[PDB]
Amino acid sequence: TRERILHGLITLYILKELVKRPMHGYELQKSMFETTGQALPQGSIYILLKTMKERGFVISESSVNKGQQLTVYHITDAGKKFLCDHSQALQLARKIIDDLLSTVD
Amino acid sequence: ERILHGLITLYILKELVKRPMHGYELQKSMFETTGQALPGSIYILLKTMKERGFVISESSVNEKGQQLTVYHITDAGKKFLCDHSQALQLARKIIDDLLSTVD
Amino acid sequence: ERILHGLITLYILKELVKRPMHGYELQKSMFETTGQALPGSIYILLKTMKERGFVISESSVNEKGQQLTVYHITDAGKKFLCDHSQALQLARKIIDDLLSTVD
Amino acid sequence: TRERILHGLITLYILKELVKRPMHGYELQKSMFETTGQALPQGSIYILLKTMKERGFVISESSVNKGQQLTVYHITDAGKKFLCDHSQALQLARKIIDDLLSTVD
Ligand SMILES: [Cl-]
Ligand SMILES: [Cl-]
Ligand SMILES: [Cl-]
Ligand SMILES: [Cl-]
Repeated sequence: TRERILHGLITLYILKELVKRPMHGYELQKSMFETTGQALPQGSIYILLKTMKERGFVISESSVNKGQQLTVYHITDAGKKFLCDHSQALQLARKIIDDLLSTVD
Repeated sequence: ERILHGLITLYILKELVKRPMHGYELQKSMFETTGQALPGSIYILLKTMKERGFVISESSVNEKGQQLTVYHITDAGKKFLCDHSQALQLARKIIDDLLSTVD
Repeated sequence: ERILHGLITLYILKELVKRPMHGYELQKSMFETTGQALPGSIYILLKTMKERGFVISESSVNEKGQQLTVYHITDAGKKFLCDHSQALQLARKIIDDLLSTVD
Repeated sequence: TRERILHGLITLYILKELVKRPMHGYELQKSMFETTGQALPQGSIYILLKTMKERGFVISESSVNKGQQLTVYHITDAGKKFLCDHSQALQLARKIIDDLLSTVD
């Protein structure tokens, strides 16, 4: 998440998931894992979400249960626009990545 | 109450088929459905269910570094729920009778 | 099954409010209502109910000089049945949910 | 039941009860008891019912449970006629009984 291209892509993935329905962080973390076979480090999902909230892409809503915080994330209309805008050149991206991949262990 | 205990167990199982859930969520959805609000009762039932091999749980860290629990249905649990279809149908019949005729 | 056991107990109580009955009659009326036909199960439940102070029984000689048993509800039994009204309503809600959504 | 006037009256009572719904013997025995405060001797109800069946006033239907006989009695149309016929002078009967009663301990 600490690399720009990846940070961008993960943002998009989140956004796309949230279009489906609002989600907890743990759900986003799990789906991503299941989709790609790769797990984000503990707590890292929430840092990205924080950023997205700051950016205006997501709104959070928190409950408290033992006095623990249960937060669900919601995509904004702006977040939907960003997703839309930034998903237009994904085919080209994939082609480029493939090429690059042929050069990397 | 034995009747409600059984029914609530099944409701939880049905919820967990949908997707894994926190306790709090189960509690909330139930009240949505029931207008009914349960006394740590939920957690107690969940423990029993885990004892029975129907549910499993794992910890998940949250935004504040707090360890939250998420519950999952097992295959055993699924079958158990599935197995109770006819029992549910019968139960419905009895309740209808009761509600219509208790005098 | 805990759910059905409770429900059948209540059904019996409701029947006995109507008038005292033989076991066989309870068995028959249930199948009418349930299309459901119980395994000496009826007698077993009735014994428990008597243990609980909900039902009493007496012997009655028949046409052949055979001693038949007739079951009666007590006041305790009546209250017990009455007391379960809200539990029944809730149960109905849960069942409806289950039946509509189990997937 | 071993006295004519009483045997007649009890017959009528049975008939009247059966007009309500079919009944077991034990039910007839109980209702009578509750109504009058007086209990027929054991088994005696069934002897009277036998007679009524023979007379065409009642039809019986038996089940078996432990292999015991469970019988329900049903009034016939003839039984209903007899009831009707024989219940027309009951007021006069009551007046006479009252008078008689004034002479008996
Ligand atoms: Cl919005
Ligand atoms: Cl929780
Ligand atoms: Cl019986
Ligand atoms: Cl007839």
